[PDB]
Amino acid sequence: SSQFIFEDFNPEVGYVAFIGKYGQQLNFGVARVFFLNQKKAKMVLHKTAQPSVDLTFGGVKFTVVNNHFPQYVSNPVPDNAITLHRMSGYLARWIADTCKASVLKLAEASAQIVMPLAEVKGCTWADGYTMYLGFAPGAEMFLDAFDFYPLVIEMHRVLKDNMDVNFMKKVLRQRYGTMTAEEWMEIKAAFNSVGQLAWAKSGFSPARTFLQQF
Amino acid sequence: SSQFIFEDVPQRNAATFNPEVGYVAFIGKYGQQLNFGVARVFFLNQKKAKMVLHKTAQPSVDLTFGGVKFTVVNNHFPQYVSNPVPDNAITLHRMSGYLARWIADTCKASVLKLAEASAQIVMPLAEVKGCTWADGYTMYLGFAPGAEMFLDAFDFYPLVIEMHRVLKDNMDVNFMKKVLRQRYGTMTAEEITEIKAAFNSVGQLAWAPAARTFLQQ
Amino acid sequence: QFIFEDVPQRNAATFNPEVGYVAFIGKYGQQLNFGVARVFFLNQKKAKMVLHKTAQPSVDLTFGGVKFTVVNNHFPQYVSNPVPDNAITLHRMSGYLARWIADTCKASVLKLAEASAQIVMPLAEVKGCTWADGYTMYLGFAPGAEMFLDAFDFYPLVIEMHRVLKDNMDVNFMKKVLRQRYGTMTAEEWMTQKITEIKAAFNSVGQLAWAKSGFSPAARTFLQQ
Amino acid sequence: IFEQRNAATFNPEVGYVAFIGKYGQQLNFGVARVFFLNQKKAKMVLHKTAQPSVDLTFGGVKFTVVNNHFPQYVSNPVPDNAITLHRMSGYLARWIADTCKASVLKLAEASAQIVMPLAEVKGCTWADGYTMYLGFAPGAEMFLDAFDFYPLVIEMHRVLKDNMDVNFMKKVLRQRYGTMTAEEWMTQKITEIKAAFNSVGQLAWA
Repeated sequence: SSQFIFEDFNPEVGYVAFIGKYGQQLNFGVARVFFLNQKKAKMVLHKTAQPSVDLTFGGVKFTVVNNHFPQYVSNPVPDNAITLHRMSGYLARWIADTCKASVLKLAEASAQIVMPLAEVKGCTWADGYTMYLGFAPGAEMFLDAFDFYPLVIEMHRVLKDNMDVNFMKKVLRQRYGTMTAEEWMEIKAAFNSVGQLAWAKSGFSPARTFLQQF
Repeated sequence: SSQFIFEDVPQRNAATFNPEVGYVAFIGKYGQQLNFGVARVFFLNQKKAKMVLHKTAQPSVDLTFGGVKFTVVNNHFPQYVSNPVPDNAITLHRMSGYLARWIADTCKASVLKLAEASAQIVMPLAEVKGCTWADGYTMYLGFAPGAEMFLDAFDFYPLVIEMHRVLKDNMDVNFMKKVLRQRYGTMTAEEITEIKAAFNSVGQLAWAPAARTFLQQ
Repeated sequence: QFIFEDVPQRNAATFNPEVGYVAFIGKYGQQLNFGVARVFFLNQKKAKMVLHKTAQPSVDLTFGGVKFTVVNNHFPQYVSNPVPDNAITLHRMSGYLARWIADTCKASVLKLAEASAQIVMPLAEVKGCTWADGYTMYLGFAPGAEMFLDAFDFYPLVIEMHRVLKDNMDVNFMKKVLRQRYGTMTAEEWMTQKITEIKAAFNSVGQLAWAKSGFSPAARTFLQQ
Repeated sequence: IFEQRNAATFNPEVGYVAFIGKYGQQLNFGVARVFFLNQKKAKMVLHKTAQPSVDLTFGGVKFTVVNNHFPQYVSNPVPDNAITLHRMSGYLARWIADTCKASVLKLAEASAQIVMPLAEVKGCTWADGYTMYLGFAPGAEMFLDAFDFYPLVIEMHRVLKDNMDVNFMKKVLRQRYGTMTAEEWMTQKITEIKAAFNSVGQLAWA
């Protein structure tokens, strides 16, 4: 008894616009801010009333289309649009794009930024990049750029704790180079990488501690 | 079958139409402000612009692509296919040539800016035999007409990618005499570093039963 | 003597009933009658020609008194032009009028008679179709009918599933046909209820012989057909 | 009268010059007010002044005004960053609308002082929101995104309700939106007719 609502542009299309606005005027540091201020940044976005708030994350002003107002919870979100969620993944890609092969640039990003959702689950850069980034909301948008990692991470949310199908339905329509990932059945490094981060174990990061937890 | 004409052997003017003729476009004239946007429209309409000039009895015409305005020497209007073309000039083939380079070089530096090409830029003569963006910016931009004039900075992908066209699906086997003339920057060849190594690497592409069962008999 | 194209699949006009919706109750249906219909399909070919020549990307055509704003993507300069989803191409106009006829003469047999009397589809006579076969086949011949295979029970499909193996037409001119729904996810890939009545339209157009219509028992003991 | 566009975006390029750095520090409802009202006899004045580039004062501060009313100088070049009366209006509109966005107090001021004469004729007024009222401003058609597509649908009823030269419409049916592009079909439903369907709720001339 809920009851209706709802069901049925490339995720990499929206991405480009940023190279003309916010792209050229951006930095390797400001990301730390974001990933460490999004959850409270989302709280305020649900109280007020101005349909298209513009958020600041480091003197950097994003025209962030507002979503979590009960009024317009269900809207037609534009392709140019840059909602909190969408906006999060693009940072995850930008820094993913910079941390490909370039060992020089890689450590700089690893040292300065932290998406909490990764470390709380216990992963860290010490095991990859992509594995780590695939925790950021909006990472499910680029499973072709995060190898298939952010998809199965949500399994480990249904697995380790529990997550509904609704918090998985959106990720299960996403695409790796279109075609392939949205098919479900070529097991593209997915079923072998469900066993390569659950090996990192869940967030017991904070021993000789016997009381049932390991 | 539009032109730009030889004679019998090169001749010539520019022994190597490059660091002096590939900067007329590049950086220099027009090059001040051009975007992939401009590139996009040019490649998507090269066919149609090649169609129009052919009906134009004007020796040198002007073409506008997503804003920017190029003066192109019309060498496909029957009559004009012969007249001497300045190295200064920017016959459409040259333009696409220089245009292909502009993306090819500017991508080399930053990998995030090239993904914008991986979105905005489309090559029909490339993607129709199934080259796609996934298969490398060298190979995709390879089917962009004019690429021939750079086998070196482009990386030997214009000769090898055209060596299978007629060499599999016919063509007059003469067109290839245009490729057979280019260099690698004096002097790596002369016509290996790959070639055939790219053959069976570009041979992994397929021209294309999805729908139905063919002539259901 | 042409072809013309739209590209590609994920297109916004995947909703033929939408862009059909508008043609009538929307604009022109409010006025449409078998008159303007008979007058259209008759002079369809002419218009395709007139269009191919005139210097305007959109042109106002009149048929049996009706009116239309048609988008000219025939003039070879305007061929790859974008047609707005609710803009009526001469092809589309032809697909809709056919559906129109299909709809109104569906159920009302009083109407199916009158349609038969007034409406000639020159893309069917030359095959020896005629009404008695059924509107769901006879109007299925019309340009544009492939948009709505459902409406014509796959009949527009089999024309190029037959005038290739009973004459000569390109496989390039069939990705045109294939790509249109019928009832959503089910039957979008030639499937679902023994290939969704694969059969009763398959040979019907081959059983209705290609026909070489015209003169009759005109015999030539002269080596002929 | 001034005059795809032709290389000239009316936001970060010439909009940002219209505020902050040029004039954007000597500006307030004071000035804004005095301008929006008495444009008729600034249009019926530069119609005569043979000068190409006149300086007009509006509540004190002076602005380099570029004249394309007056027969002869009606189709010259108009340097880009050049700020004609019609432009000035547009940028000012965008400026006020922006000042009274979120700020509810600033909202209350602007309503008291500023009066848009084109808006009132047809029984608009602030009681119908700053995107409608200020929407009437000349040049607002440069910020369809910021004035909720009203400039568009305002100009549409003029053609419908009274019968204005339809040709005029051309300019509006150009920029469309802020980002891109001029697709009338994407976001032209609840929003578009909003001003044609939902907006005539307030009827025109009384």
